Amino acid sequence: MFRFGNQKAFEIGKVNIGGEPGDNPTVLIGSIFYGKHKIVEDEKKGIFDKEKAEKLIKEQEELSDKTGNPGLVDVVGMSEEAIRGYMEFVADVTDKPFLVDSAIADIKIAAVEYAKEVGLEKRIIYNSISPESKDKEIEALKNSNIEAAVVLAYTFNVTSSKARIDALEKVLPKLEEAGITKPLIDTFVMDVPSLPAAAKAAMEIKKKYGFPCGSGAHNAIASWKGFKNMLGKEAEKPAVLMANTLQIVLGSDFVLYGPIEDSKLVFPAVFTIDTAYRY
Amino acid sequence: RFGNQKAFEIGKVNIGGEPGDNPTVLIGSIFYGKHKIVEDEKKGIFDKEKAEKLIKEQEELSDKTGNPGLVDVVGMSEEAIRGYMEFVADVTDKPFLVDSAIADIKIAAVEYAKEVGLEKRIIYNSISPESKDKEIEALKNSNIEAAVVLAYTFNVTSSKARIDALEKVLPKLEEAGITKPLIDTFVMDVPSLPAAAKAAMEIKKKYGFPCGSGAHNAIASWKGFKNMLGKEAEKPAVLMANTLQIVLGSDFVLYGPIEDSKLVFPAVFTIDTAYRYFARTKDLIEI
Repeated sequence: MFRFGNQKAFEIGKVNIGGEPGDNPTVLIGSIFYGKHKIVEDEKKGIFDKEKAEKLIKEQEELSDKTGNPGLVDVVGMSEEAIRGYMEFVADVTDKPFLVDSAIADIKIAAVEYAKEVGLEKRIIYNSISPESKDKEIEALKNSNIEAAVVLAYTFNVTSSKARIDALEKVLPKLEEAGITKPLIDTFVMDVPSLPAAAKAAMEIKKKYGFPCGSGAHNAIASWKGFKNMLGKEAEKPAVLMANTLQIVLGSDFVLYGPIEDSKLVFPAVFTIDTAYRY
Repeated sequence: RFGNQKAFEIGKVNIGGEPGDNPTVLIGSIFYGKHKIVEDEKKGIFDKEKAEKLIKEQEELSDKTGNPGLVDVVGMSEEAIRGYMEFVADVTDKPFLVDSAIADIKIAAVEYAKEVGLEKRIIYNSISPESKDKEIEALKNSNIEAAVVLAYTFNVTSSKARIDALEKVLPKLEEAGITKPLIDTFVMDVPSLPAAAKAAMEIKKKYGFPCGSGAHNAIASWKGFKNMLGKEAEKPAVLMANTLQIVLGSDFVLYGPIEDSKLVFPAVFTIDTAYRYFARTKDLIEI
């Protein structure tokens, strides 16, 4: 049977992530307040439709309760002041752990500091730490009780799975320094050709370390030059769903699946794969 | 890639080959049971405009993605399937499948093909360990070369049982003169999805044959699924059941109703495109 052996299931805010195909439910992570999210009126100030945001979060949680696939929120911030208000809102709407997500180190550090101030540290998953992470990111985490982080196995060599393992091994001493004991490895999907390499890296990292592994490909379809021009906008939905679930067919542990609106697509799909492997 | 896979050419459409080399062939059913464009299934009366549109919409997707899009012509009577074949053959030059649960209806499709010269464009769907001798005789007395082989078995979680079913069919193929078999490794329910995929892997290794399946029935029959999640939720579930075997290296999908071409084609195009970058790599074989 499709089992790796000796896999780690980390418990983060009472949610289990990691394990074996079929046996341990895939964790699905939907992003909210992402770039150009239409529920956001002003991304700098972080002004948004709270009714619509709450509904999006609760709709993912309803699907999660039905399938048994844990559903978490990935909170994106484009400014320090925005992400503070987003964190306060999400923490008011749900008890689940959630990710704080920014490409900008200063915004993630501001999220860490806000978690310390209002009392969210052990509910926060830092998204992400990479080989390129700044020392001040590692210091901010070290001076916190945040235990969990996404490790981005970033590499220019997008078709190499070994380059992603190398990237992970560059981050591993940063995790020790920061006190991160529950890493979730984002095996890094940049484009369509990265899809098989990221999946292979997940299998090799699960074999070597047993960490929970996953990725997200909304990205890879959004970056696919000529795709939408040819096939149309609606065609991105099945393409994104496929790119998001290929790694689950190939044994990974979680999906950063992109816009939280897509929960109604990704939960039934992944529920099907998990069920197939379980039985 | 190893170099042992058979890529069959049927009606100038290529099906199969080394994993990642060539586009997945996508096969959508038309005039299936309770298809709403059919007014009378016994007489084969149907909305010709809507049927033509369904076929042409799949072919536009095929022309854009490079995935060959074929029609699976379902018949519920002998007279209906003759008229369906004549319509489909008039609307496209592509090969197409003739499909019925009833042996006599598939035999009538064979006889019609012989009558109007369609034998090189027809794929008989399907031959199984349970096929009647009259089916094998009809094929033997024809120039039809291609058939879907259904690796049918009561043991739905067993991949060895599907290989056994294929090997029961091999001498029927020789007697019928089927030189281009396409192996439907038989998805029954959701738990059979990995067994069918593993069977396809073993068959590709042992024989060179193109392999595939479809899963449309696996979701329809999931007790409690539609009750828990919506009716809409069947579509992403069906997409997965249709694509898991492509992720695991198969060659074609019998994806169900031709209406779903706009769901299956973008998804499979994405897998094929990703795997093309890894064609003939040790990496893809490991993955």
